[PDB]
Amino acid sequence: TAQAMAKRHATLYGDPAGQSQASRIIDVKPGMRYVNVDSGETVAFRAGEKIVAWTFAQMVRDTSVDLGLLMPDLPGSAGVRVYIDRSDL
Amino acid sequence: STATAQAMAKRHATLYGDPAGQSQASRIIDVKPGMRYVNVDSGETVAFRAGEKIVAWTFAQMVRDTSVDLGLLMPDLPGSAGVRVYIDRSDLF
Ligand SMILES: [Cl-]
Ligand SMILES: [Cl-]
Ligand SMILES: [Cl-]
Ligand SMILES: [Cl-]
Ligand SMILES: [Cl-]
Ligand SMILES: [Cl-]
Ligand SMILES: [Cl-]
Ligand SMILES: [Cl-]
Ligand SMILES: [Cl-]
Ligand SMILES: [Cl-]
Ligand SMILES: [Cu+2]
Ligand SMILES: [Cu+2]
Ligand SMILES: [Cu+2]
Ligand SMILES: [Mg+2]
Repeated sequence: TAQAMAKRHATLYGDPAGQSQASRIIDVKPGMRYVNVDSGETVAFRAGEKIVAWTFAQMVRDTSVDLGLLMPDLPGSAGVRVYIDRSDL
Repeated sequence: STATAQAMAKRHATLYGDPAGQSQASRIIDVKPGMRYVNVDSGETVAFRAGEKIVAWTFAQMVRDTSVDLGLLMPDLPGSAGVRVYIDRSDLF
């Protein structure tokens, strides 16, 4: 599937995480434009009662990705940009 | 004493950037009860919203990652105190 391809591309940016492990919850709202996350940060993203969390990978350069690539089932995710900061490692 | 503390808070905030207009901000962050931190870049201009009150800031260029309490930057934005802004290091160094 195209979903399998997308899942593979999303892996470049980290891995799904349990919600319990996030250090903050970001509410995904209409028109928010973007968020900023660090390499290694675990962030939960919430739309109503749905919550999906993610641990970002160690990026070799500052990069960005569409939240809808990482969490297509989260309402409102598509079009929100995630800027991920380069790893200090 | 409240007046003097207000004056030192403004000095402290000036170490972290400058007041900005909302028309130059690249995003508006809603400040909701319970919020603990947000991440901004050195140099980013961000507007912060509580209800329909919006206050914007341009973050300084920091030599290393640092944080500041948003309530010291914008004491008149209700709910700002206790939200910590994490400011990533500048690429200008
Ligand atoms: Cl948006
Ligand atoms: Cl953020
Ligand atoms: Cl859920
Ligand atoms: Cl990378
Ligand atoms: Cl970079
Ligand atoms: Cl998802
Ligand atoms: Cl926005
Ligand atoms: Cl640093
Ligand atoms: Cl502080
Ligand atoms: Cl203020
Ligand atoms: Cu590809
Ligand atoms: Cu950085
Ligand atoms: Cu100070
Ligand atoms: Mg950084």
